[PDB]
Amino acid sequence: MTRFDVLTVGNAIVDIISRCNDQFLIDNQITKAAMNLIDAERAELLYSRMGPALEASGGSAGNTAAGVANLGGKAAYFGNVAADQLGDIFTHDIRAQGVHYQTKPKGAFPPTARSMIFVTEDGERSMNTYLGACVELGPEDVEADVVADAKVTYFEGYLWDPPRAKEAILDCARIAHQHGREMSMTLSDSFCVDRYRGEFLDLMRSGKVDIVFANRQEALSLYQTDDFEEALNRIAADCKIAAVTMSENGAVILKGRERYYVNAIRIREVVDTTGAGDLFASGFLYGYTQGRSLEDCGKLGCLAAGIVIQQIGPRPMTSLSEAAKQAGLI
Amino acid sequence: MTRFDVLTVGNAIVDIISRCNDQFLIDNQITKAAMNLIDAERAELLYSRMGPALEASGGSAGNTAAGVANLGGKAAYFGNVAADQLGDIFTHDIRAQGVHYQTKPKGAFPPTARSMIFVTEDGERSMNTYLGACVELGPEDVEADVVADAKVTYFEGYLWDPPRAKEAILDCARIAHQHGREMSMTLSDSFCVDRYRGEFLDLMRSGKVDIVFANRQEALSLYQTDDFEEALNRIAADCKIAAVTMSENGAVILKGRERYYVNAIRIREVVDTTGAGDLFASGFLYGYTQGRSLEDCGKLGCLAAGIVIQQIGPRPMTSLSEAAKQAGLI
Ligand SMILES: Nc1nc2c(ncn2[C@@H]2O[C@H](CO)[C@@H](O)[C@H]2O)c(=O)[nH]1
Ligand SMILES: Nc1nc2c(ncn2[C@@H]2O[C@H](CO)[C@@H](O)[C@H]2O)c(=O)[nH]1
Ligand SMILES: Nc1ncnc2c1ncn2[C@@H]1O[C@H](CO)[C@@H](O)[C@H]1O
Ligand SMILES: Nc1ncnc2c1ncn2[C@@H]1O[C@H](CO)[C@@H](O)[C@H]1O
Ligand SMILES: [K+]
Ligand SMILES: [K+]
Repeated sequence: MTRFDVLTVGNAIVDIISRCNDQFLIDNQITKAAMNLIDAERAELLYSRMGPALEASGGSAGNTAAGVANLGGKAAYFGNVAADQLGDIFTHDIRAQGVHYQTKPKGAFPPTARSMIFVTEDGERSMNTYLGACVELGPEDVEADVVADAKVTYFEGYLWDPPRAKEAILDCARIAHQHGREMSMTLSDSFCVDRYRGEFLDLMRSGKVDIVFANRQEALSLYQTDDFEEALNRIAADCKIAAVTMSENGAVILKGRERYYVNAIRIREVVDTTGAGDLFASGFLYGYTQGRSLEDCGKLGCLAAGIVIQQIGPRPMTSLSEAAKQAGLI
Repeated sequence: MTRFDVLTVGNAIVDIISRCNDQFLIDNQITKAAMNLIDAERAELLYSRMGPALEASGGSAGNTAAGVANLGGKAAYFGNVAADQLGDIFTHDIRAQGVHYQTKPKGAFPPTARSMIFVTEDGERSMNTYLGACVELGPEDVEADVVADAKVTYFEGYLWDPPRAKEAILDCARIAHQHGREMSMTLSDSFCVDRYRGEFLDLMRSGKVDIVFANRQEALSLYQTDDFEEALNRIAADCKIAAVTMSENGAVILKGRERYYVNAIRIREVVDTTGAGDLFASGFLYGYTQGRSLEDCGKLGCLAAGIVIQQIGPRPMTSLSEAAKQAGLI
């Protein structure tokens, strides 16, 4: 038996969420639909301009782990919070979902990471992230037994921003592959890809990463192209399996020359897109670690993603396993 | 001119919200639909049993103040938080809505009040409140100039639980009436009324309170009767104006022998009832301080209340002023 289906590793963040008008993003020089890194001064400034908000546990990989647990898989998470109230919220929410979470805070300062997420009328989300205690995630936080006992270890491209997190991930790759497990990553954000393009390609080409998640813009950014067909051909050559999402156009799963196209589900309304890619990964990796076909993995991904975008909060509040049963994906 | 239309005074609380099944309340001996006071140990215990949650600024009077500001009225708030992250959230949210909020934290312990609110499938809400820093609210927190400059000062029956808050309220009553202003209270909760029945009646009969808010169960509790008609007659005899809500059956406003019935909004599906009474008071008091008819104050209350129960979070995230305009209440 394997202790865990999916271990995820990422920046442990609490989301601070508010709806804004289109002009707010322009006035504050916030890049729409992107992850904008901010310092403590800028965090204070933006918060002062933000309307009344709601808080919810976030973090890309955090959300993915939670989604796997929701669907019925066995999940674990590495990510560093502070010993403060926001850290306690994060710890509570992930553990309450039944995700193994044991990363120890190193003190109260720097404080727990937070992201101010501004949701526009079109449902797009623009994130402004102070990493705080995330900068302290390092090799000391790798629970080697957990990596050793997880079918897939999945990590964020976002981890290349803090200083020592990459060293943890290299340790995870070694342990995972020594124990016959698979490694996976998400490209996270097109500007993140702009920052770490060479490093990400090296991860794939050296075989440190076996399965890659991207959206259209991230794939385009990875190869600095406007040609989506080129991006697909190249990503298929650079990694064993690629899952590429295309928003309302669903997704395509690539393996060698194999291509499997999957439709997006029908939705009532795009309330808030926060978590879409994270939950696509949840559904895909749940399917994958249950031995499902790549097409069915895609379908599970699109189902979870479609559900999360119809609510406020990056982690579905409803039962994904029940939704999967109803959709006949079981 | 007057600086403020409505000053509210209450327990400053951050809500921690989760959906639960019916059995959870029974298993945990939580009184359904009520405010259950808890100590620090019980707070830890219930949190350990709670699922993934969302946080949102709460506090009955805090919600009411926010609602008045949302509608376009000029509002202020007294309530005590701690110098901690939850306190910072509370401070941000109320000030961001444009409510005057200047109450200074006294330290980091006790920490900021929180309430674990469990919402059942029927949309009912069952609150479990650790008062924390609320126990420190006292006469030293009365901004005398603010009370002097507010058309109405409104406070929670809930304030009779912490030890010294009542002293602040009596100071408010004196200043308000010395400056020709009006005093208002909500009965808050039927068990709260059970606890402080004699004191509440004394506040009304002595003329310290001019305008009283109750729901059906609170009014019944106040006179320990099963006869709602008796309750209406008696409450009208005990205070100058009474606003009595009847859930789906709308509301009735009483002044001496005058009675004005108002219809509730027909609701598609009740999402979460948290804040219904608070926002009824927002609509009523906004109308009242704009010189509107008692019936129209009722209509405004029912409009705001109907909006808040169709969302997660006790403070409407949409424009109440715009809804009031569409409704011809303006
Ligand atoms: N139906 C629909 N699905 C979306 C939309 N945006 C994102 N998604 C889903 O979320 C995933 C990641 O963006 C996509 O593969 C889709 O499955 C949308 O606008 N409509
Ligand atoms: N339509 C409707 N309104 C409600 C309900 N519960 C509370 N409210 C509104 O909120 C106020 C306080 O409960 C009432 O006067 C109602 O207008 C409900 O179930 N249906
Ligand atoms: N730098 C970051 N690293 C990891 N996750 C992030 C970052 N910024 C925002 N997020 C998370 O992205 C999620 C949506 O994909 C949000 O829940 C938010 O917490
Ligand atoms: N003891 C209390 N005093 C004042 N407000 C409270 C108390 N317990 C819960 N609340 C608030 O009641 C609101 C709903 O009316 C919630 O937002 C919650 O924060
Ligand atoms: K969402
Ligand atoms: K609500």
